[PDB]
Amino acid sequence: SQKVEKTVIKNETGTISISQLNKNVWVHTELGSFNGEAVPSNGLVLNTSKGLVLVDSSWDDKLTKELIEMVEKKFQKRVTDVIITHAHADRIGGIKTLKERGIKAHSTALTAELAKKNGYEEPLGDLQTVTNLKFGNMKVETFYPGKGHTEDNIVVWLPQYNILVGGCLVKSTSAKDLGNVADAYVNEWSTSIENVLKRYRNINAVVPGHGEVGDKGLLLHTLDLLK
Ligand SMILES: O=C(O)[C@H](S)c1ccccc1
Ligand SMILES: [Zn+2]
Ligand SMILES: [Zn+2]
Repeated sequence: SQKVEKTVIKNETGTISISQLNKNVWVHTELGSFNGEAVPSNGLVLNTSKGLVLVDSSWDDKLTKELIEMVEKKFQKRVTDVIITHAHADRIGGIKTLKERGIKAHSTALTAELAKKNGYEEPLGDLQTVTNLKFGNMKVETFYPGKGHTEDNIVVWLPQYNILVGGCLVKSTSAKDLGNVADAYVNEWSTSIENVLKRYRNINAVVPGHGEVGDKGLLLHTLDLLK
């Protein structure tokens, strides 16, 4: 097959799916059981000319298995990069699968310090506050605003489309609050957002951690959730 005007991929179950956001920017969101309920995990996929990329794996290796099988079907390519913001089941849940297909779960040395603490396989663990990533024909750059959703949480930036993917740190507008903050820093969160929205004052789209894509407003709204 070829030459088609279709978008937004979905699995037989529907638990996982994607959506065309930009020329080479997509937003994938999966679902993973938790506390006897369902909890969607927002994400993002890059369509480079040297292998797709994931801004975050699935909840579990068995869950991400169906996630990668999707991107590697319409993008006539394969995933060989996995950016991890923080150490969580919704970040490195598929760390096992990433090391089975030759994929690399990029992440900061800290993001791994918590991974092994949970039982994961620990990501690459070789990053810093900021890292200008470049895959084939794409431009990306990490950033560490501060402590918010996790002790090792960071936001993703794209110096070309102005698309920021804060994640769990940048809550959506529809959201009402932050929620469980057992392993989070509500006192530092306000400081983190103030660093993200400041680092870039020309964002075109913002993708939260649990909800839907929006805009730079998400950052401003997040503060309201703390205050
Ligand atoms: O609440 C969050 O942002 C993280 S990703 C989480 C952890 C456990 C269950 C649901 C969500
Ligand atoms: Zn998380
Ligand atoms: Zn999340």
